[PDB]
Amino acid sequence: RSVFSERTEESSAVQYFQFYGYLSQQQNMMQDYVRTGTYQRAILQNHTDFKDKIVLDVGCGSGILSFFAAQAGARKIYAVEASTMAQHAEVLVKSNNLTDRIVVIPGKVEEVSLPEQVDIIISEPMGYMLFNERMLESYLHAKKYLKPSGNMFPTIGDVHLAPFTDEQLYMEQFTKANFWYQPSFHGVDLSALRGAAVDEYFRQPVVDTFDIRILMAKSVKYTVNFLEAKEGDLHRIEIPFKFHMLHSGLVHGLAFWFDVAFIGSIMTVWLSTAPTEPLTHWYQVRCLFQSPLFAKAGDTLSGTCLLIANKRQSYDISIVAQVDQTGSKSSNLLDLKNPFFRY
Amino acid sequence: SVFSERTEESSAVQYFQFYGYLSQQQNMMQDYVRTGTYQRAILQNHTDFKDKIVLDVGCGSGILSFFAAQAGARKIYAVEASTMAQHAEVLVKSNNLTDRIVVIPGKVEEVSLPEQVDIIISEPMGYMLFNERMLESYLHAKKYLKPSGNMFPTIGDVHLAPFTDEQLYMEQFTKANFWYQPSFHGVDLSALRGAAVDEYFRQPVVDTFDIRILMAKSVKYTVNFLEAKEGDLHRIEIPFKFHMLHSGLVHGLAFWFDVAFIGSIMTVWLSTAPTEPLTHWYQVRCLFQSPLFAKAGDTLSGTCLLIANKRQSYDISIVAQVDQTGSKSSNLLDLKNPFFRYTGTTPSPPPGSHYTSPSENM
Amino acid sequence: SVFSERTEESSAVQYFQFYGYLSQQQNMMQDYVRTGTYQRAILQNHTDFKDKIVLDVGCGSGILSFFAAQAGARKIYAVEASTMAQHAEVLVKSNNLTDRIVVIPGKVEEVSLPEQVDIIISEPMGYMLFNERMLESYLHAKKYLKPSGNMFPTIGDVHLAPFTDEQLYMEQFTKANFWYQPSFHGVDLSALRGAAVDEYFRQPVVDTFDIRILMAKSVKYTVNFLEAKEGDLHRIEIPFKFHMLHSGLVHGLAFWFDVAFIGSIMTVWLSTAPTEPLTHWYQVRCLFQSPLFAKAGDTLSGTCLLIANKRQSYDISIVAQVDQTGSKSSNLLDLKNPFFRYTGTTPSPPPGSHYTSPSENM
Amino acid sequence: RSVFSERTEESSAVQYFQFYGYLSQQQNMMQDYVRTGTYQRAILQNHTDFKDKIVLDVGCGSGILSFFAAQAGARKIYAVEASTMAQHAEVLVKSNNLTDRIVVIPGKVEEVSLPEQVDIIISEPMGYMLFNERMLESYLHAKKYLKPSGNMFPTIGDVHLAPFTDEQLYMEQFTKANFWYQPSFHGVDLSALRGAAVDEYFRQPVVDTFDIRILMAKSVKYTVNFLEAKEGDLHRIEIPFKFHMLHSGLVHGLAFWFDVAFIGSIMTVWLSTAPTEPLTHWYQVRCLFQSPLFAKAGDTLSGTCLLIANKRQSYDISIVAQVDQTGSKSSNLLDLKNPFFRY
Ligand SMILES: COC(=O)c1cc(O)c2cc(NC(=O)NCCCNC(=N)NC[C@H]3O[C@@H](n4cnc5c(N)ncnc54)[C@H](O)[C@@H]3O)ccc2c1
Ligand SMILES: COC(=O)c1cc(O)c2cc(NC(=O)NCCCNC(=N)NC[C@H]3O[C@@H](n4cnc5c(N)ncnc54)[C@H](O)[C@@H]3O)ccc2c1
Ligand SMILES: COC(=O)c1cc(O)c2cc(NC(=O)NCCCNC(=N)NC[C@H]3O[C@@H](n4cnc5c(N)ncnc54)[C@H](O)[C@@H]3O)ccc2c1
Ligand SMILES: COC(=O)c1cc(O)c2cc(NC(=O)NCCCNC(=N)NC[C@H]3O[C@@H](n4cnc5c(N)ncnc54)[C@H](O)[C@@H]3O)ccc2c1
Repeated sequence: RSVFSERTEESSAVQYFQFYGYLSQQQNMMQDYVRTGTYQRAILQNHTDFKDKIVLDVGCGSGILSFFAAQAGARKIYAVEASTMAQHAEVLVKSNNLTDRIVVIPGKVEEVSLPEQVDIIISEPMGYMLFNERMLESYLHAKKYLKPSGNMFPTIGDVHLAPFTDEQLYMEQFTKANFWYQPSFHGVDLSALRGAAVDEYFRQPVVDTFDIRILMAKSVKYTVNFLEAKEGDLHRIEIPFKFHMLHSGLVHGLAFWFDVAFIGSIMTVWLSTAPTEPLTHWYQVRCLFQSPLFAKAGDTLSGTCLLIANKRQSYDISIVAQVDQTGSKSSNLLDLKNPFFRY
Repeated sequence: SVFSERTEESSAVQYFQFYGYLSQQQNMMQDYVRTGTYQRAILQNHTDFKDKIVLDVGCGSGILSFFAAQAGARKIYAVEASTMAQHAEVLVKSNNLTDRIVVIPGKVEEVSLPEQVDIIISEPMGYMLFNERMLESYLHAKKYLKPSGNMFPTIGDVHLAPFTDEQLYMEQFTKANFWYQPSFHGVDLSALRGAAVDEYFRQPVVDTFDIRILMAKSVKYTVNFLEAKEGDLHRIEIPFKFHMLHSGLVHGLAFWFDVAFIGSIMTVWLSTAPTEPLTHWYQVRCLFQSPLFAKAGDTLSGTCLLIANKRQSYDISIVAQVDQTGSKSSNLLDLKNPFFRYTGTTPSPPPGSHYTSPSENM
Repeated sequence: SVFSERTEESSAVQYFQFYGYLSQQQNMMQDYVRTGTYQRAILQNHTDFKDKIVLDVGCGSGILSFFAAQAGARKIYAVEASTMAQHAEVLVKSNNLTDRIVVIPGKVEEVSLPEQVDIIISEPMGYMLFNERMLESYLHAKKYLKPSGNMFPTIGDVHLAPFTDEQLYMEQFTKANFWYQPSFHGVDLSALRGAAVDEYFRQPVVDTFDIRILMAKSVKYTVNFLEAKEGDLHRIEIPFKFHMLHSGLVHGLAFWFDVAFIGSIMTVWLSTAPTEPLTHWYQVRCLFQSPLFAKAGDTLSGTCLLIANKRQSYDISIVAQVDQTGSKSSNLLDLKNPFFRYTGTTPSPPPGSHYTSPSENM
Repeated sequence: RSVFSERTEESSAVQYFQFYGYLSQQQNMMQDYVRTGTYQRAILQNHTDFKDKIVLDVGCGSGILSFFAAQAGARKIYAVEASTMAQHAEVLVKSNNLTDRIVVIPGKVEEVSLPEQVDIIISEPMGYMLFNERMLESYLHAKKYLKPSGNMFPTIGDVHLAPFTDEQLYMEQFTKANFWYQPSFHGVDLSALRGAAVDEYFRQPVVDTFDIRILMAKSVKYTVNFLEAKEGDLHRIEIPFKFHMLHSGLVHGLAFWFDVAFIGSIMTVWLSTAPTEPLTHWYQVRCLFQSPLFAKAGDTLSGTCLLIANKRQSYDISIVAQVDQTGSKSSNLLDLKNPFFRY
C-alpha cells in the first residue's frame, strides 16, 4: 500500500537492500573520490544553501552526505536509510558528536514519518544509465517533505547517448553466443537455441569504459529536472534521437552516460560520468545491436529509446534506430537488470 | 510443498532466475572436467541405463538426459524448475528424442512423475558440496526410486584440512582498515572498523591455492545418497582431529569435495580437490578470526557445524583448538555471501618451501 | 669556521659527497628553466659583468662562472667545497679561461680571496628556498663584496598558500594502517600505529599539483640578499592571514619560491611557482595533523616558524586557526627528511571543478 | 676502540642507523612476504632449535624475528638494535605480553654487554650482493656470545655470479654519460670530463631485476659459512671465476644474486634472491663493463672479483675478466655505496 511496495516485487527489494547493507559496498562507493569529493565540494561551496537549514538525506547509507551537510552548517539533518546500514550510520553520528544535528530515521522514505518540512533534499539516487535501480522515484517522492522554495542536490540530470563502433565488443558477444551454434556438443545438437542465446546475450547492457574515438556523432541529451518532475514521469521515458553521422562505418550500438548538476545559490557544480572524464563506479553503458547498421558521414540515424519501468526496480529498454537514407533499421530489447560487467 | 517450507521466496526467485540464463548453462557445460566426467560415468556404465527409466533432477539444458539417452535409456523424466525447462524441450525436439525424454517443468518436490524410475541422475553439488541445498531435492527425489534403484552420483566426500596463508589473513585487515581513519573527508570512520573486520571474516573464500599451504592430511565426511534422508542435511556435524605435519600459523580450514558414480561396470570419480584440475567449484576456505600456532606433531581438533537456513545455504560454525596448548579459535561464516577471490594467476607456493638451493636448480 | 660551527660533520660529509657526483651536476644543468634563466639574467645584464671581478659561491661544474666570462668579466673566483672543484678546473683549462676563472677549492667561509669583488653569483636555493642552509654561505660571502656591489640573485620570495587535497591527507593514514593489524605473522603491531602516523606527517611532501587545490591568494615573505645577515636565517617567522576564496577542508600549506636578478639593464625572475614550468625544486606541501574547515570569506591565520638545525635544514612549526570558528591545528615537520611523491603524471584537478557540463564541452 | 667504531666512519654510521630508525623502512622490509615468511617458517619448522633455548637477535629492528623465536618456544631472547627503532621494539614486546621472554638491549652488538651465552643467533644481515652494509661482520662478531654447540640462522650464504648481455642497459648508461661529450652546452665545452663521467656512471652497480634469458653461462658460486668464518674474513673477499660460455654475444658485465640457508636440526630452508625466484627487496645486482667483451660459445671467461672493505660500511669492488681464447680483457671498479636503482 506504500508507494515503494506497489512498484517493487518483494523479492527484488530484499536483495536490493541486503546489497547496500554490506559495509564493503559502502566502502566501494565512498572510495570513488570523484563521486565523494564532488558531492562534498558542491555542498561546501554552496554553504549558504545549508547554513541553519533543515536537510533530508534520501538513502544516506553510511551517512557520508549528511556529514557534509553538517559541515556546511545545517541545523538539522534527517538521514533516511532502509537497509541495515542505518545502524552503522547511527554509530558514526554518535562517534562524531553530531547526535544533536543528524537524526537517522530507519526505513523507506516512502513509508517513514518525518517531523517537519525541509529546505533542501540531498541524495545519490543515480544508477547505471542514471535510471537503473529506480531510486530517482524515491528521490522525487521525498519532495512531499520539501518546502515550496526548497532546493535539491543534485538538481538536474542529463542522460547522453551517442552511436558507437566497436567491432571487437560486437564479436566478443557474438562469439559467446555462437557456443549454441554447435551441432554435436558432446554429441548433442544445440543449434536450435542459437537464436535464443543471441537474444539473451545482446539484451545485456555492457558496463565498462571506452575511448571517445569510437563515438560516431555528437551526443543527444535528455534532461530530468528533479525540482519539476513527478514520480510518474519515470515510469515511461521516451528519448527520441536524430544523430548526424560524422564518420562512416558500422554503428554497433548506442553508448550512454550521464551528468548531474548541483545548482546552488553560490555556484553550479557538475558531476560527470562521461568517457572523457575520470572513471567512476557508474562507468558508461553501451547497448549493442544484434546486427550493425552501416552509415556514411552526413547520414542521419534516428529513432527512439523507450524505457518502461518494471517491478524488479529496473527498466525494459527498447531501442529502435534507422539510417534514414537507406531505411536500414535495427530494433532491440535490453534487460537493465542483467548487465555484462567487462572492466 | 517441501521446497517452499524450507525456502524463502526471495531466495527461490533469485535462484531460479539465475539458472534460467543460457549463459549460465553454458558456463557449466564448458567445464570439461564436469561435463566429460558425467558423460564418461554414464556411458561407461551403459548397463545401468540400457532400457531403464531415468529421472534427471534439475536437468537445466537437458545435457545429462541426452547422455542417458546415448546410453540406451528407454524413458527419461527431466525435471527443471527454472524457465530453462522450455529451452530443454526445444533441444529434445531438435534432437528427435521426444519419445524418450520428457521435460516436466517444475520443482521435483511438487511435480507428478507417471511412474517409478530405476536411476536418478543430477548435478546437485554447490560450493563445499552442500551450498544451495539442492542435495535435499536430490534426496527428496528418492520417492520415485524403485527399491533396487541407483543414484548418479552415489556418494559425496567433503574434505577439510587446515591451511596457513598469511597473505589471505592479512588481506582482511587491510581492507577493513579503510574505516580506521579519523578524517575521511572530515568524518571519523574508526568506530566501524570492528564491524568491517567481522563482515569480511564471515565470508568463505572461493578460489584455489597451492597444496603446500595445507598442514595436515585432510579429514573426510561422507554422505551416501542411497541411504541419506533429506533431514540429515539440516544439521551437519563434522568433527575433526588433525595431526599436524608442518609447524606454522593455522589461519583456517580448507574445504573441497569428491563425488563417486558407482555403476555396475565401474566407479567414476569427479574430484574438486586442489591436486586435480580446477573446476567451477574451485575450493573453499573459511578463516579463523585468530590464527592458531601449531608445531608438527601437535593435534588440532574441533568441529565444523553446518546449520541450514532458509536462504538455500548454511551458517558455518568452526571451533578449533591446539590440544597441546589449549589455544582456541572460532568463527561464524555465512556461506550465502562468499568472496570470489580467484584471479586466474597460478597459486604461488608458501614461502620457505625450498629445501634445496633454487640457484643450484638453475 | 662559521660553516663548521653550524654544521655537524655527518651532515657536511654526506652533503659535499652528494654534490661531488657529476651525475648530480648534470641533473641541475639539465633543468633548462634553471640554467637558461641564469644564463639570460647574466648575459642580458652584461654591464654588471663587463670587466668586473666576480665571486661564484658553490660553482659546482663552474657553469655560472662560464656565463660570467661570456658576459665579459675580467676575473672570476669560483669557490667550491666538494671534490667537483677539481672537475671545474679541468673545464676551465679545456675552455682556455685559466686567466679569467680561478677555482678556489674549499668552503667560502674558510678560503682566502685575493681581492674584493663587484658581484656575487650563486644558486643557493633549496627546497622551500631555505633548505640545505646554503643561503647563509651566500650571505657570509658578502665579506668579499665591494660596498657598491650586487648579488645575483638579489632577492628571494617564499610563497605560502592553503591547499585542499583529501587524497594526499588520507594517503598518510593508509600507509600507517599497515601497523594497525593484530596478527601480522602472529604479532600485534597496533601499538605503533600512532608513531607511524606521526612520522609520515613530519615529512614535507615534494611534488607538484594543480593550482585549483589552492584556496587563497598566496602570502609572500621576502629576503633581500643585499641587506640580509647570516643570523637572520636561523629563525624565520612567517605570519600569514589568508582570506579564503573557496570553502573546503584545509589540509596544509603549500610552499614555493621566486628569486629575482636585479641588474642595471633589467630584472630577470626564476620562478618555481605551480603556475610556471616545473623545475627540480618542484613545490613543497606541509600537512596539518588535523584539517580545518573554512568557508569562502573566512580568514585563516597563524605563523610558519622555521628554526635552523645542525643537519643543514630546518624544523618547521606551523600553527593555524580559522578565525571565525576558533578551530585550530598545528604540525611539526622535519625539512631534512622530505617525502618525494612526484610520479611524472600531470596533476589531476580537484573534484567539483566543473562549473559547466563536461558532456556539452565535448 | 670498539670493533664497529674502528671499521666505520662516524659520518657513515650516523646516516646508516638513522635510516633504520624510520618505521616506514621497517614496514618496507616487513612487507617483503618472501623475506618475512621464509624467516618465519625456517624458525617454526625447526622449533626444536629454539624450544627452551636462549637466543640472540642481531639488529632486531622492529623485533619481528624475536617474536618468531618466541613463537618457536624460546626461553629468553636478547634483541640487540643500535638504531632508535629499539624503543619501538620495546613497545611491541610490552603490547604482545612477551616482557618475560624478549629483552631488548639497545646498542651495537659489538659494544653491549649480554648476561649469558646463547644457543642460537638469528639475524638478517644481508645487503645488496649479500656483502653491502658490512653487517655480516657484526653477525660474525656476535659469535663471541655463541655456545660451542650453537647454531646460526642463516647458517650459510651463497653468492652467485654469471655474465650477462643487455645492450639496452649498457646504452642507457653510456647515453647518460654522453651528456659530457658536448662541445658547446650553453656555449661551454664539457668534453674534457667525458672520461670522468663514464667512470662515475659505470662504477655504479645496477640494482633491479632481469630475465634469466640474459645470462650467458652457468653461474659461479662463492660460499660463506657463518658458523666457521671470522669477522676478518670479509675485509678482503676474493672470488675467482671461470665461465664456460653457452651462447655467443657481447658480455656487458656480471650479474650477482645470493642465497642463504637456515640449516636446522629438523630441516634446511632456503631463502633465495635469484632472478628465477619472486622478487625481494634485495633485487639482483649487475656490474657493467665500460666496454663489452665478445665471446663465442665454448670460450672461457675468467678472472677475479675482489671486494675490499671500506670505512663507509661498503666495499670497493674490482672486477677483472678476460676471454681466454682472444685475450680480450676488461677491468672495472664499482662503488657499492652509490648504486643505480632502475626498478
Ligand atoms: C546482480 O548482480 C549484477 O550483475 C549487478 C547488477 C546491478 O544492477 C548492479 C548495480 C550496482 N549499482 C551501484 O554501483 N550502485 C552504487 C550507487 C548508488 N548508491 C547509493 N547510495 N544509492 C542507494 C542507497 O539508497 C538507499 N535507498 C534506496 N531506496 C531507498 C528508499 N526508498 N528509502 C531509503 N533508502 C533507500 C539504498 O539502501 C542505498 O543505501 C552495483 C552492482 C550491481 C551488480
Ligand atoms: C551473489 O554473488 C556471489 O557471491 C555468488 C554466490 C553464490 O552462492 C553463487 C552460487 C553459484 N552457483 C553455482 O556454483 N552453480 C554451479 C553449480 C552446479 N549447478 C547447479 N547446482 N544447478 C542446479 C540445477 O538444478 C535446478 N534445480 C534446483 N533445484 C531444483 C528443484 N527443486 N527442481 C528442479 N530443478 C531444480 C536449477 O535451476 C539448475 O538448473 C554461482 C554464483 C554465485 C555467486
Ligand atoms: C635523502 O633523500 C631525500 O629524501 C632527499 C633529501 C634532500 O634534502 C635532498 C636535497 C637535494 N638537493 C637539491 O635540491 N639540490 C638541487 C638544488 C640546487 N643545488 C645546490 N644548492 N647546490 C649548491 C652547490 O654549492 C656548493 N656549496 C655549498 N655550500 C658551499 C660552501 N660553503 N662553499 C662552497 N661551495 C659550497 C655545493 O657543493 C654545490 O656544488 C637533493 C636530493 C635530496 C633528497
Ligand atoms: C643512499 O641512498 C642510496 O642510494 C641507497 C644506497 C643503499 O646502499 C641502500 C641500501 C638499502 N638496503 C636495504 O634494503 N636494507 C634492508 C635489509 C637489511 N635490513 C636489516 N634488518 N638489517 C639491518 C638492521 O640491523 C641493525 N644493525 C646493523 N648493525 C648493527 C649493530 N652493529 N648492532 C645492532 N644493530 C645493528 C640496523 O640498525 C637494522 O635495524 C636500502 C636503501 C639504500 C639506498
